[PDB]
Amino acid sequence: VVLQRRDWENPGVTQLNRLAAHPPFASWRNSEEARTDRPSQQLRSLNGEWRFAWFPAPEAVPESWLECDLPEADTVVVPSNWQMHGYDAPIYTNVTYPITVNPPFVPTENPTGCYSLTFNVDESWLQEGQTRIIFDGVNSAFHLWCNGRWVGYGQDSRLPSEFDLSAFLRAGENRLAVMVLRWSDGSYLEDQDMWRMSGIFRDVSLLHKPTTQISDFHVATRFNDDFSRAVLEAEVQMCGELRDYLRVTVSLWQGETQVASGTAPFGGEIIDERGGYADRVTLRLNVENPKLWSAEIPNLYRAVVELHTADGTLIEAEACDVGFREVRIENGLLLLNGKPLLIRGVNRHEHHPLHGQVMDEQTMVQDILLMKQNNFNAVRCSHYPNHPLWYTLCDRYGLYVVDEANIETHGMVPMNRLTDDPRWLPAMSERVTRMVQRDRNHPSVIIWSLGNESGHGANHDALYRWIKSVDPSRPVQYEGGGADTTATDIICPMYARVDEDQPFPAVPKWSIKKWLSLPGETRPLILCEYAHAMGNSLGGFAKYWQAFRQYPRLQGGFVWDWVDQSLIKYDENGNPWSAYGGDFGDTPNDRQFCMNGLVFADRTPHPALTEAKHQQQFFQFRLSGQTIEVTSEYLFRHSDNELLHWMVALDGKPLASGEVPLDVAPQGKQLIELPELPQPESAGQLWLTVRVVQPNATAWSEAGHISAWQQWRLAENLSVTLPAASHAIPHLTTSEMDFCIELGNKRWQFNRQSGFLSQMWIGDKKQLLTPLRDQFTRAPLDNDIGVSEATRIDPNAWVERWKAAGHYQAEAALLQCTADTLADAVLITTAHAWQHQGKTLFISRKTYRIDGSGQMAITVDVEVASDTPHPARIGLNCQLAQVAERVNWLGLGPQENYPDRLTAACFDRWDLPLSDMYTPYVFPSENGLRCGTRELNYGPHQWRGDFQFNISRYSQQQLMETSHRHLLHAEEGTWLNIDGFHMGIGGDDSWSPSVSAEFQLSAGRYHYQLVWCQK
Amino acid sequence: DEANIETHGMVPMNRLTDDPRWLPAMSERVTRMVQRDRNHPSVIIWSLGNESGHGANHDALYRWIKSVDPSRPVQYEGGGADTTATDIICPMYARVDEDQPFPAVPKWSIKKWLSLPGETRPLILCEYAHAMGNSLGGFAKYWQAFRQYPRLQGGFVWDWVDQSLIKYDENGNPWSAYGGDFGDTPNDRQFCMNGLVFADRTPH
Amino acid sequence: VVLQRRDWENPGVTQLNRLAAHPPFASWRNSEEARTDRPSQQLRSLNGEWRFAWFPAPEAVPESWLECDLPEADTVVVPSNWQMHGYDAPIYTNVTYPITVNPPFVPTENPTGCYSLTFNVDESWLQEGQTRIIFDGVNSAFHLWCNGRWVGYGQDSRLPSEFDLSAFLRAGENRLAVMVLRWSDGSYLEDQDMWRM
Ligand SMILES: [Cl-]
Ligand SMILES: [K+]
Ligand SMILES: [K+]
Ligand SMILES: [K+]
Ligand SMILES: [K+]
Ligand SMILES: [K+]
Ligand SMILES: [K+]
Ligand SMILES: [Mg+2]
Ligand SMILES: [Mg+2]
Ligand SMILES: [Mg+2]
Ligand SMILES: [Mg+2]
Ligand SMILES: [Mg+2]
Ligand SMILES: [Mg+2]
Repeated sequence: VVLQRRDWENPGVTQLNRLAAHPPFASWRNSEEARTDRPSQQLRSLNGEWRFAWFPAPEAVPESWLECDLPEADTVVVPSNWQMHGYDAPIYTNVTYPITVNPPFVPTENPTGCYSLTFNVDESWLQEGQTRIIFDGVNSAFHLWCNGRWVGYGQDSRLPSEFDLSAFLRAGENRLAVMVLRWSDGSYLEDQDMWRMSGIFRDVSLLHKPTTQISDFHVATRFNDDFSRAVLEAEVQMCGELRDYLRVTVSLWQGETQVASGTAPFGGEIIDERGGYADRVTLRLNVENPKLWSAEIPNLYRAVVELHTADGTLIEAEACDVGFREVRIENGLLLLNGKPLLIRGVNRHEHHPLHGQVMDEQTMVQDILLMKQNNFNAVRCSHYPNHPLWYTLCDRYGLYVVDEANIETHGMVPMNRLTDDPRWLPAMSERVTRMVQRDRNHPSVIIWSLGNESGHGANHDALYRWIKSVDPSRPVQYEGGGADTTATDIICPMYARVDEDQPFPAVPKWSIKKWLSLPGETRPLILCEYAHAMGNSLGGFAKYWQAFRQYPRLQGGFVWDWVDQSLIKYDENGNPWSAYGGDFGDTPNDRQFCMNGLVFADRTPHPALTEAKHQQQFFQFRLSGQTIEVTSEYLFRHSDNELLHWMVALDGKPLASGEVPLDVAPQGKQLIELPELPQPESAGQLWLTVRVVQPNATAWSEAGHISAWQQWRLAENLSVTLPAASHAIPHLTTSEMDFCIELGNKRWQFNRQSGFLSQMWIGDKKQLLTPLRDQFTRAPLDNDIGVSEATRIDPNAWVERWKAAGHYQAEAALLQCTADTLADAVLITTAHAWQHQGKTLFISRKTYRIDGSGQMAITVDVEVASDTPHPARIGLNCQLAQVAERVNWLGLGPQENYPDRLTAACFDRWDLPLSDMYTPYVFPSENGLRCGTRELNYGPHQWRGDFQFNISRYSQQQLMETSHRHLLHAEEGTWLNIDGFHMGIGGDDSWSPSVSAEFQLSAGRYHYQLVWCQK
Repeated sequence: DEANIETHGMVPMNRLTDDPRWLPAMSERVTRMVQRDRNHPSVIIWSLGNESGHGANHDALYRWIKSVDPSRPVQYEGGGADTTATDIICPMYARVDEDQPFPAVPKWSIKKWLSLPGETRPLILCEYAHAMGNSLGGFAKYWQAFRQYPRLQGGFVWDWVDQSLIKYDENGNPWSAYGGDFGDTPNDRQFCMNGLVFADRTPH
Repeated sequence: VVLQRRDWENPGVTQLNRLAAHPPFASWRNSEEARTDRPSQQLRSLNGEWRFAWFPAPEAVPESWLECDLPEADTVVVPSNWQMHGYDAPIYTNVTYPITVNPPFVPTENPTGCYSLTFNVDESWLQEGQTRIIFDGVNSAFHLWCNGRWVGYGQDSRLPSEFDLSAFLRAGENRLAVMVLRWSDGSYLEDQDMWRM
């Protein structure tokens, strides 16, 4: 195929023959079909089966393919990414570009995808008007031929490219040929942290427009002071045959009712010495008491834009959903319809584990329902314009959207090398301008972003001002170059912590509370990414929410991120498993850093999602005596689909419950006085739990959906009653190697060489597979590892600290092991030191008291050397011989919870299948802990105390050593870890230590006590 | 120093300079000028071009210069001489006392312009005192105003030298030619001669 | 390729292979010569007598001209405007464009000036280093070849266009061929009230 210009190594050429960008069109020829948003016969889909062949470089593509199908081509579904069909490998790299950095050049081995399609065009399309093709997404650059003749070229993988095929087509059969380059100079602007894939991965369509046509239209809504009056202003532009008989009518609908309409001839106001736009008209519609759009109530109208002759011939109609809202920053606050937003946001990449970067309605709807069900109200398009249906769905279901240009140059050194270079201004400008031209009529878009992780360059300042000039209705933000540059209206840092400064040179991440008040600073602050949800994470999430609610100008943030970018691979038996970076032979790669989601790739929640739901609740509660005070954090809606359920229980035993309807105005308060409550005689803690339930189904939730909950301790009655004095006394038998204790059907054996309980018998069945021993380590979480790797150690990461200090290799030295026979008990006393290369890391001193009731009371007192890194946990471990079906505990749950991630968990009696006590993180680590537990039951065993625990078929060793969840194998029996104390998990980011001081185990001396009995 | 961007014959004048598809070509006319000339001390003000209306590409490039070179004001007269793309009110042929209240792009009396509600910028006419043929009537009225009003900081006469070209008659004797004299059509006749000096630098 | 791409009807292509703009350089290799602003031997003028032929459109330019002087060409002084040499007429229009307003297209009859020059360079420039050619003003757009091989393209009639000739240069005689178009999409941005040359 002929291509001497190498237009994919020239950032001056970002397209050839491509049509202007514009808002979504369908060229309806009937205005009622436009009003109803039904299908248009003038907008056809070319999605389906295409022909595809892969080549290693464009020089390998035979010229014959322009004219004739290649016999060796395959039939494949489009849209698709060709990596997902196995033609070459997807690459997971974060910052480092997947190609040598040598702009504007790309590798001579440049995988080329040759797609083609033979398709029908009806004669009627070619007798009049214009037939164009639209490719919504081609990654990363392509040439297009039609019936063998060259049509044009496009770059920018994330916006539509449209070409006029009117002169190329013939009636009946026609053949497209599209040569898609994996790498192009556009790849320098597409360095987002995601799989690197390629292909025609969004829809392909054919659109017929009349020769005289609507070529653009912009809808604005402006308001009076109290939002009770609006003016809708619609600017409409035409192309084609301009004549005095032409008119535009813009009509505005609420369902089937026309609320406003206006008609005018073309010819705009004079704007300069040469006149005005004879090819434009602005219609202004007064609207009284408009239903306003928000994420809380996504009220929409329909605007139909009719291009017609004055005497009544509709030429064509276009249309959009309109949401009446004003976005403005005033006095340092981002306001929506005059009220300060609190962004419960998440970053969402477009990712599917089977289809790659191809999006479908079902997946998009599943994501929106789950986001709203988990109290999200906002989404950031990290880091590129999305599939066009996403914005429709956010308009209609109600999410606030940050729409972001496809510009990311993270791997440059320094990061602004291209964005400060005027020679890259043309390519950057295309990415910003064509986004705003496409998406500017969607009410869900409330903020424009200039891209991501591209430093701060003068090209950003130029484009910031372009957007401010062309669209004054939306703020512009951009985080690069320190998050508070002259190119952003919103201070929008990524992974700035709540209280802790990180004073990096040039681009510090201040504490968010401190950033707001730096000398001269007045802007609102909304984190563009925070709470990095990689593996077992969201430690500290509640600290952000408390700050957002206290400080007006901290208006929230977008969690990083929604869904793990794991991909499905198949093992030898054909069984699927979740793969991450490096699993396709891609190298260099960034391993499991692609998985940072609140949800798994198949949209199953990680435990962190419930922590996000709870902290993002829209009702806040306080309890004073009898009175629950409920505060609404809705800005616009009354609580018109909300009941409060309350229950009081004594150590999990239900005592009383009731419901009360919630009737609270936006930002309002309601006092609910509880009935006179049970004052039970029995020992234990009374706990009050309240839940807000939506009785009625909505567009986004089922009837009975729980949107908020909270718990309080009520009265506590400490037990003072003495145990019934049993008359059995346990007996001790001694040998040099063991202390053996027997009581009735029960036996305990303590090894005198090791100083541990090595076996227990019930009836006469052995209960232990491995002895009960102290444990001070955990299988490291992604946040404990950060960026450290065997070939590039980061000595600052927690895991490396622990390793270097010898925590994982420390051996118990026995100091003391004694046995005493008491009045009614046998007492075993032990002391051990853990040492590593001459340094004593930990000392554990214990007593075990076995009484005539058969209970074993274990007291543990641990010293931890102040100069050793603080340990992951302070607990006991053993491998139980029993595998039992259920696990029943009185403590926080039901889901996994850790000390800095336990706000969403509630104290009650929980009972789950053993498998639900393991969280299948794709990269295995410590998991499944539940905290605050006072009683745990498993098979015949009960342990009581005040501890954290996990319980599963996998040892901490196996979790630590195994790279992927599908490679885990159930061990014999059940591994129980019972911790007096467990370190926080962290997650403010996943590349530097992030566990806050108050969740580190720094106390030096620790005490805990357990009773183990047979229930 | 003024970028090589003039789109005067478009209707309206900003048709290209408001069009994002023309931002790349316009951008190189501004950015490559600043990269060439930014070290000359004589350059004290950058201009974005001439008679190209006021479009969003102007505001983008105004901001680009303000970012890369804060040492020099940026001016541009298009779109009414006091737009968001200019640090200096810089009209052409605004009169001293007489308003010319054209729709959208009025040329106020320069004395009155300075004090319009909210206005604070200095005013320097980018063109005034059109010296076509027997002209410069009224020149003293400008200078008296410039001396009296601190913020009237002067202007640039239009213009230095007549754009006449030499032709030769039957005898080979030279004569000064203007528009239309080369068979060029349409042409604007003697409007190319607006100088304070004739083409050979003799003074008018 | 050059005729086929019609780069002078595309405001997306304002240059090909053009070097970055920068402040005036002379590559002085002695600091006292630079202090005193005296001539640099690494900066040579190519002003003076060139070969020139005029064509009514770029379609009319024969391919032989890339390789060989056209016998019908004249010897003319450069810099110059070819209207001042009498090859076609200068046009005086104020506001109305001198071409039909149909952006980004220009007339098919587009006067084309074919300039060429034979030159040689110092031996040491064939040995090492970067030799560029600088056109301080070409109105309105042009393609450049050296020794028959295409180098690049430029627009903007009023700033320098620079191209790297290092890989094009040969021992002995070398030849520049510069095809200058009167009209280009750059003309849409050059509607100043002045003679159009
Ligand atoms: Cl229809
Ligand atoms: K706040
Ligand atoms: K990542
Ligand atoms: K809790
Ligand atoms: K692991
Ligand atoms: K003055
Ligand atoms: K004139
Ligand atoms: Mg390119
Ligand atoms: Mg009607
Ligand atoms: Mg990045
Ligand atoms: Mg709580
Ligand atoms: Mg061009
Ligand atoms: Mg003019």
